[PDB]
Amino acid sequence: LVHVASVEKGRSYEDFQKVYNAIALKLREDDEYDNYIGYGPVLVRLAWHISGTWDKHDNTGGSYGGTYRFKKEFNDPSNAGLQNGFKFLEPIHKEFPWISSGDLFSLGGVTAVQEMQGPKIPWRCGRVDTPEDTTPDNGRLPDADKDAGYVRTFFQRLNMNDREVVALMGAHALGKTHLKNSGYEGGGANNVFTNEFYLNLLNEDWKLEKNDANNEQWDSKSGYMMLPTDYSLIQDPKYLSIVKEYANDQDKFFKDFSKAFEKLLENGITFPKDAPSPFIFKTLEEQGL
Ligand code: HEM
Repeated sequence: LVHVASVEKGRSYEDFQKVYNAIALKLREDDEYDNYIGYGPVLVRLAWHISGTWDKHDNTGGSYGGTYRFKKEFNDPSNAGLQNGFKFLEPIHKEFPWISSGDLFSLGGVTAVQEMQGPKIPWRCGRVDTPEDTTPDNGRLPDADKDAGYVRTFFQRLNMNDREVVALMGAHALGKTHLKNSGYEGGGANNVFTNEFYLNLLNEDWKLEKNDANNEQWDSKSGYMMLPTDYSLIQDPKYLSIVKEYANDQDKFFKDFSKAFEKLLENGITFPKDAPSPFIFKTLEEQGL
């Protein structure tokens, strides 16, 4: 399968900056969501889940087709809770009906990262909605109750290496788990993008406990939690080295996350040689808005 990026007709940087701005303004406005976390984290998770269905072997899944809009994918047990992100984006899509679904979902993630003070993430337009029969089956997103070997193997399907995996997982500085969604009991949440996932891993006194859904998770007295797959990053010696690197270099983490997240959001897409360069959107703050 080949998915060729096709620019929404006549659109350019300014059009997409307007969409970015609408998302960013709504992120600022709707501040009460999820006990005042806001919609930032769920939008990042949405962008990842619509991308993380990709399979490098046959180019099925991925962000291109915007298939999360279809019931099979929308109702994936792995996507429980993301409906909130979709509902957030609905009025945005209504205001800008010309943007494709894949472009909107991925741009939501970029906007959220940047507005939460994370790194700039270059972003490319041109995802094109594909039909319902192109929706990937459930079961392509990762389990959280597994070890480092599982994580490593899983991410090979997305063409991610050890550094890319550890960098991407840094997004777990954001938001929280919700028992009703995933069977994991949320701890201290955050809506500012930093390298504190790695600092928490290395510095907290972690205890392996069972939550009210009878699943194991790692908890600290300070009120933080880690999934078994999160904690696996300090159990595996190769992942541990990289965790230490990012814990000690905020800029390096930002740069590596930016590259890995763009790659994740672009997997499966063929960009014509004369396609526009990636866009780097200004934050509301940078615009004085
Ligand atoms: C082994 C890989 C991963 C596993 C097993 C995993 C699992 C989970 C689980 C179980 C939750 C809780 C969902 C809920 O209860 O609402 C969660 C939340 C989240 N995940 Fe991951 N995740 C992984 C990788 C990633 C990646 C690569 C990203 C983005 C780069 C990401 C971004 C997020 C964000 C931002 C949240 C917070 C959502 C919210 O607060 O509503 N995760 N993850």
